[PDB]
Amino acid sequence: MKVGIVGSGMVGSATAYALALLGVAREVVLVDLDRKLAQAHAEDILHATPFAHPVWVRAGSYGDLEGARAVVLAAGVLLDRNAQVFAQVVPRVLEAAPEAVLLVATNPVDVMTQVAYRLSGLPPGRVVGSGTILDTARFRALLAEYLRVAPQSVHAYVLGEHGDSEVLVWSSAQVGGVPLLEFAEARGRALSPEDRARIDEGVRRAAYRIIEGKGATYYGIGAGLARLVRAILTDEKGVYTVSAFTPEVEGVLEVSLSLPRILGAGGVEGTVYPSLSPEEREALRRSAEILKEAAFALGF
Amino acid sequence: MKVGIVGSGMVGSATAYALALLGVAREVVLVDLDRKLAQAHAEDILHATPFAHPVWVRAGSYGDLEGARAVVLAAGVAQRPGETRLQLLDRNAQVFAQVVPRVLEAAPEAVLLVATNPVDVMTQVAYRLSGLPPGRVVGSGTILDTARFRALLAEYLRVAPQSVHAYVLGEHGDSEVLVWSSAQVGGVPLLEFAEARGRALSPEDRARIDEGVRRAAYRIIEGKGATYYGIGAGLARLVRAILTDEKGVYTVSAFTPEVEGVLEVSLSLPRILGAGGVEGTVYPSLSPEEREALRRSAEILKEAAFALGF
Amino acid sequence: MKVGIVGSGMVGSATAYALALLGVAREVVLVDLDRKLAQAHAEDILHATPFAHPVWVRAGSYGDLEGARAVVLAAQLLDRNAQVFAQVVPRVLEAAPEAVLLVATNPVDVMTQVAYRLSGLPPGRVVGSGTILDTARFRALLAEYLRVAPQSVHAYVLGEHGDSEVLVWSSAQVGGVPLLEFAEARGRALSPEDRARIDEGVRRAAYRIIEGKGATYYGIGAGLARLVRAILTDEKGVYTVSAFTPEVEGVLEVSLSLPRILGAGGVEGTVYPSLSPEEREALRRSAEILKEAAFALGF
Amino acid sequence: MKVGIVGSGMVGSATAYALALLGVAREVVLVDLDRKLAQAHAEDILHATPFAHPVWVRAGSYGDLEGARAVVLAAGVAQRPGETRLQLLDRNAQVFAQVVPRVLEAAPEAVLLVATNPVDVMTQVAYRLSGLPPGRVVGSGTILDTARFRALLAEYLRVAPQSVHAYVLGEHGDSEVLVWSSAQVGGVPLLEFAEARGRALSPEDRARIDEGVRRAAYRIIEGKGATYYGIGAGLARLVRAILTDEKGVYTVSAFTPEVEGVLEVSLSLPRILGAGGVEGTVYPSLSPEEREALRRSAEILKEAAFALGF
Ligand SMILES: NC(=O)c1ccc[n+]([C@@H]2O[C@H](COP(=O)([O-])OP(=O)(O)OC[C@H]3O[C@@H](n4cnc5c(N)ncnc54)[C@H](O)[C@@H]3O)[C@@H](O)[C@H]2O)c1
Ligand SMILES: NC(=O)c1ccc[n+]([C@@H]2O[C@H](COP(=O)([O-])OP(=O)(O)OC[C@H]3O[C@@H](n4cnc5c(N)ncnc54)[C@H](O)[C@@H]3O)[C@@H](O)[C@H]2O)c1
Ligand SMILES: NC(=O)c1ccc[n+]([C@@H]2O[C@H](COP(=O)([O-])OP(=O)(O)OC[C@H]3O[C@@H](n4cnc5c(N)ncnc54)[C@H](O)[C@@H]3O)[C@@H](O)[C@H]2O)c1
Ligand SMILES: NC(=O)c1ccc[n+]([C@@H]2O[C@H](COP(=O)([O-])OP(=O)(O)OC[C@H]3O[C@@H](n4cnc5c(N)ncnc54)[C@H](O)[C@@H]3O)[C@@H](O)[C@H]2O)c1
Repeated sequence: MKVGIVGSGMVGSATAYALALLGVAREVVLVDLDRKLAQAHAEDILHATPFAHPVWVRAGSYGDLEGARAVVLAAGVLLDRNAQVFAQVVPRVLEAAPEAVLLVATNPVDVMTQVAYRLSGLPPGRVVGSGTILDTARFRALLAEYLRVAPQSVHAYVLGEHGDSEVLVWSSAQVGGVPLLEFAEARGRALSPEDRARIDEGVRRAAYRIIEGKGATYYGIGAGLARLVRAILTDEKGVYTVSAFTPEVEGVLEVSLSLPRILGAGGVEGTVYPSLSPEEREALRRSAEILKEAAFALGF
Repeated sequence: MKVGIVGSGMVGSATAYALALLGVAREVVLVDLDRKLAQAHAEDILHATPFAHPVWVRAGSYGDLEGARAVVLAAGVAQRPGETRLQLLDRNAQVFAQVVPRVLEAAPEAVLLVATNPVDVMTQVAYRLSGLPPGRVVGSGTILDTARFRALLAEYLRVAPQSVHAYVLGEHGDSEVLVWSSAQVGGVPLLEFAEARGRALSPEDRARIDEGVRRAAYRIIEGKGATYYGIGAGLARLVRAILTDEKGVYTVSAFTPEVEGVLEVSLSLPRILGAGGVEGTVYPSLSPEEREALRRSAEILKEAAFALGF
Repeated sequence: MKVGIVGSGMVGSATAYALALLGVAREVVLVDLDRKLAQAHAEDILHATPFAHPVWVRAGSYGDLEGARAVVLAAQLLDRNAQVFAQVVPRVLEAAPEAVLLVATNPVDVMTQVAYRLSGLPPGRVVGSGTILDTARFRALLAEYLRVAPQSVHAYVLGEHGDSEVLVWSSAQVGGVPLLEFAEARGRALSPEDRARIDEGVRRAAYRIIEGKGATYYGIGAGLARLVRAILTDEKGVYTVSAFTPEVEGVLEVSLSLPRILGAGGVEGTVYPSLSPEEREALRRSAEILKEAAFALGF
Repeated sequence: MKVGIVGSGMVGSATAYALALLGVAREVVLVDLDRKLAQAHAEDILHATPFAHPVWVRAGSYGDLEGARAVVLAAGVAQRPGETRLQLLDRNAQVFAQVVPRVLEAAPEAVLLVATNPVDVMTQVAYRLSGLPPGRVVGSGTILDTARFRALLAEYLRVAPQSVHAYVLGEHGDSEVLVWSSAQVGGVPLLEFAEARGRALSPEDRARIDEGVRRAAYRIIEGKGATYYGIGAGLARLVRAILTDEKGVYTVSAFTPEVEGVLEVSLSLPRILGAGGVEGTVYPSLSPEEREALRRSAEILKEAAFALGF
């Protein structure tokens, strides 16, 4: 299988790097306006492959994306300029890779997924935004540290906007099949309001802290996008909190935000409107209205 | 790191094979009364390794378990058609009276991981005989029933079992407890998720699923004489959790002070697995019906063990 | 993608298990005249999947092999086996015409030739495990002997999977060095007696294992799974496998093992390595035996 | 187990990232003069772990290196566009003067894996300062050049690089030696295989490949400013080799008693990697031309070290 990445900056190349080491696809093609940059990243990642799996890593143009099952959109130059980028990029991608699933990372990722969606003319399940997939992973990693258990055992969700209005879903969170409060107690911890506030801050301000420390985030999302690409290429039928055009959510219509969804060869194949407290559900409504306004004020 | 396997039969060898293919340990030592059989299995599996990971697979004596971080106990008789797991108990208790001493002599720091049926009572047996802290003697328990529950639900709803969160508690046997009350997919109550998904689970459908899990070993035994691929993978995964100090959460068996009022009994509850074996236990909130079934399961295990002075 | 396995015995089930644990294919279909046996293995292996990778394991009929890109064939004995392939091969291909056929049934070289003649496929799309297991054994034994990971031992076996197989000592290397000096100091130089022990270890391996446990399946299971992975990922990796070969040391139209490139098309290329006079004569004799065995049976 | 990385720059962070995605160790500690930098990289990589493997990734002081089984030294300046690796020597020897003793306070039993360029001289600087046995101070050396040679030969032949067994020896830099003479593909001599594949490997083809290999770093730095993905995977693989006691064979750099007549010089040869670091060295099969090139390469490294008194 062949995967494409348009926008070979830090996010795109980190994604290419994860795909290569984890052997997700037999072939990865990086596309970037800066052609020497794509080539440099491609060569560097190609050179990792003898340590891991056979992957034909290379740089190319949209034409080289032919037959790609998935193409990751991580291109950026504001929402004004970014939206103009996607106007250029999307139709060129689909020209070459008609049946590819689009995976959007470019921020603000919710609004950009909707732009990608309006431009593509494909079923909404075919245009997938990374959405809160990274926030969910952050929430899990932070509960993991707090509980000192493997994040792979923590099953917690972040929904709504990949941004400031995102909703941490505490009510239905579970660890190893056990409700979060009661697992925490067994572990010797109380999840006090103070503990919660601290974990909330940890997730909500995560990107800010990393940016101020090293200028950008890319390792986290690189891995999350590689994982979604894998979900798509293997027709995994796995559940992830990703963003996609949603007919309706809490009364808000035709908006893209993250809910738990089933990912497979067709992209999003199912959406779960899950179980939230009144507090969380209202937070999700407020989040959905934030994203709605933002997209309309741009015509998408 | 070295892993020991005692009993190089179907279960033992399938576990060693999973360990090899997954590169879990750098060295796997197979120990069997029948040295030629362990030797043949070790050769056969050694020959897989050039296709996977570097693993020194070999057959050995009990002295060769030395320095093992975990030892899997898979020696002893399996149930034949018509027979329950609890019926193996007298015979396999006698085996463990031979096995456990010899293991702790060669590898006194090893975490014991028990597979031999009936696995909950055998874990208790091993615990009594070993003199070890309860955390260090772990039975596979319902880890396989939980896997079976998730897989049948996965097949039902056509989603990856990885995304299905449901588990089984109590006895690894006829009295096990499917915990429907807290099962979720995508943060949603399982029954709600299924309806939404347009394949709802009626009472009848659940009954069929309960049977799918409950009678899986009997079906498999009748069709091919034994079960071993599923438990082999499950054992390799627990060995991995221990050797990597994973702090993962699994439904496994261990000696438990008190559960629904029944005292000093080994059965499966959600537990945290790491370098020291079981490092913590959760006693989940259950529906009244599940709580009662779990009590019943525990009294059964307690009785069976007591009758032998365990 | 989908892999099919015809013959769900020890070898077929062990292959399916390896495929499942390694997450090689998304769907694995087990087919066997003994319907309950295939079902049983399918359930047993399905239950492993939550520990590893999502894989739809199930038992079925030929119609279920549909869309398979690889199908493993692991179903006077020689006469009865040939006859199995006469029943099985047509049906597999009917249901999965684009499937590469991977043959495990013994004697694997003759059965590969049998499968080839019956299938009417390009020669590259009918591949026998051949000496792939013999090569892994040669490497594993050299690995134990030198105490280095077998992955750093590149040494192979050519010819018949069986008594006439040829260990290619002449070009064996470990870290770009010739085996013999590499050992001579790793501190243990490989006498002619040591090479003889190793030869026996490889050549008699199946005998020792069958005597000890009645059958071999783990080694071949892993090897087949690996070949299935090469095929499905279009790996273009090099393996010593068996396939219909126009000419070898003068012998014509015989199936035996040589170094070959493996990809989506099955055997996509074949290397005819230079060998010592010893090895060359051995390979010829090996080819001669297989040609004769095939001819007698009418293939 | 625990791995330390000193220098949380592009190379150190990409190495940690590879370790986390491949699940090589249970804990990874990033140490850097710029603490906010290590912290940002550590958070960023921790957040990847739910998608892959459990790994406690964190930033820390030298003190937090305690108990590390290996410590990767990736601290110091990298090449500017057009700058050669040897031009970094004096600046990075001074960095190592600070780093090496501070690592060995916290983790005197750690195997050291040196990435900082010029990696051969830096390996020899680490060796002198550490007071460790030669085998325990490992430089990545030509491990990445070997990979480039394999990857470019793989493109040339259209086979998986995993099937190409060709290596690069000597300096990790302009004077490195491509060992064409003994190169094989899947057990077969390279010339023999190239022809079977429809390739005659002309002198032009060899020149092209040599340049592809020799100048890879210059090209990548010009295009994106630095290299880190290739070496990150290479370092992770070496860390894995050490932590698992692999006994794998790799071309890495270590202090070498005598090479082609040149004495007491650190440079890349095929070596066996295990828990002790380098547990064996092979002086390989070379043509007269290759041999002379290795001697010249060793001489450049010898004089560079000696001028600094190392
Ligand atoms: N969780 C998430 O969804 C998440 C997390 C982090 C960053 N992001 C983001 O994703 C994007 C990338 O981040 P980044 O740091 O890599 O930025 P980056 O600038 O480093 O890389 C961006 C690039 O896209 C390339 N590019 C721009 N326009 C292009 C076009 N029209 N065609 C081809 N290529 C084009 C640019 O040349 C450049 O290399 C941003 O929008 C950043 O905010 C998203
Ligand atoms: N879920 C589970 O916990 C689970 C699942 C399947 C099977 N099992 C149990 O596993 C046991 C083994 O099953 P099996 O199929 O592998 O049987 P097996 O007979 O095939 O193999 C068992 C073996 O143990 C060996 N052995 C016996 N006593 C020994 C001793 N003192 N020291 C060394 N080796 C000894 C025997 O020689 C034999 O090879 C049974 O109790 C079976 O019911 C448990
Ligand atoms: N390296 C090698 O190439 C290697 C190594 C080991 C075994 N083998 C060969 O593997 C083989 C199969 O071995 P095994 O151990 O699994 O034996 P096995 O008997 O256990 O299984 C073989 C099976 O084929 C099934 N089968 C037979 N005829 C069938 C038909 N026409 N349609 C579908 N299914 C049918 C049988 O029911 C049975 O289950 C033997 O030929 C064996 O010698 C090869
Ligand atoms: N194959 C190879 O051997 C290879 C390949 C590529 C790069 N490298 C190299 O490795 C080094 C790093 O490259 P880079 O790109 O990461 O550079 P970088 O500048 O991005 O990161 C280097 C860092 O070292 C940290 N550091 C410096 N001195 C320190 C000290 N006393 N203690 C703790 N931390 C300290 C610095 O703060 C900085 O973060 C260079 O020498 C570069 O050439 C080697």
